[PDB]
Amino acid sequence: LLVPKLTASVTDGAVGVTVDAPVSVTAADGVLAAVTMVNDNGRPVAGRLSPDGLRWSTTEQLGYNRRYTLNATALGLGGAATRQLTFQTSSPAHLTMPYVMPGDGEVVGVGEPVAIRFDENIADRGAAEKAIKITTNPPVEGAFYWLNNREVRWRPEHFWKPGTAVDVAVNTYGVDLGEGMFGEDNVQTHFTIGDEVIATADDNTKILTVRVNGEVVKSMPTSMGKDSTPTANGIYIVGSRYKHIIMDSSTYGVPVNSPNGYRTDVDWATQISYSGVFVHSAPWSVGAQGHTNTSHGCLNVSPSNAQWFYDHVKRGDIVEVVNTVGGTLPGIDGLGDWNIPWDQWRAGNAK
Ligand SMILES: CC(C)OC(=O)CSC1=C(C(=O)O)N2C(=O)[C@H]([C@@H](C)O)[C@H]2[C@H]1C
Ligand SMILES: N[C@@H](CCC(=O)O)C(=O)O
Repeated sequence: LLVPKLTASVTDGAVGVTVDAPVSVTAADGVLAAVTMVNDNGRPVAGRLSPDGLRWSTTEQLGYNRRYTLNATALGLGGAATRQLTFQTSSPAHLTMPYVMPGDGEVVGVGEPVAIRFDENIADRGAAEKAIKITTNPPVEGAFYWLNNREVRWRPEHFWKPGTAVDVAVNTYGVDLGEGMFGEDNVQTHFTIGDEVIATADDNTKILTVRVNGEVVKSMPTSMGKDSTPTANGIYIVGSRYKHIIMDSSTYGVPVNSPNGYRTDVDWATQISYSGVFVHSAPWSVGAQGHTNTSHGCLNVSPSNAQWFYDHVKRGDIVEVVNTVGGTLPGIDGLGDWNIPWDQWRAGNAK
């Protein structure tokens, strides 16, 4: 008759044990009679034994900077075996928390990237990417691209198909993200792609045309950026919307008392770039809308058309600007992701 055998998922005396996974113990030639795991202060860790008695596993989050002692006994027809193991878990120098957009359960437009923003600079971008699990249904190829040292984006080659489910699991707890920085916790969000809404602003006509699943539903006269402060061409992702907002140029790097500075209260404002471009109500320029460009870059429309835009456009819908005297919106603006060529985006920038 054989003596039972105990096998744990950790080794006695180990250090740097990662807490991204549970601790387990298994028995062979016998069953587990008792397993306890305690903190250095003596507090027991929650765990559960399988019904057949062969496997025990922790069932609660294990802590950073802990010394745990595991005690296990197995019993079989051939006798008994007992082991005691002590190990230390990872000791981070820093913790970073991820924040994910869009919100859980949200319905968003066909331009919405997955966005994961860490509250600290990430030294090992590849480790962060490998810790993020994206599920799509219907499945579609996509790729990660970093906008700065803290925020990574994931998107497909082309705009999302309406009706797609997107699941984002940021599994960074216990993961070394470089230079001793570990994830503060896990985060999990899910969103769904709604109707295709693409609004095109053509400087040749000074009309902003809104198309919903390919059909024109609204044609709004607009006044875009004057020649000295023009609106950049390119693809813009719709962000936040405001019934009213004080637009402060200092938010976008321009002092208010400077030649192109401003501080202006506007109604019905939909943000389309981090650089400060909005679609918004402009009662002062209704005469120029559809005729001449007068703004600092914003898409001026009538009060009723700005309210319509606020009511009918959602986060992740698309505004495309064409034929202006500006350049192209930067790919790393924050809402300019689609201006990066797919070959470049797909290659990534983790290194
Ligand atoms: C994931 C992408 C697609 O969008 C979002 O994270 C939404 S956060 C929000 C927007 C916005 O209109 O989207 N921002 C600004 O302007 C702020 C910039 C200047 O820091 C941020 C903040 C107020
Ligand atoms: N708004 C600018 C300065 C504007 C001003 O000239 O008063 C800033 O504080 O960055």
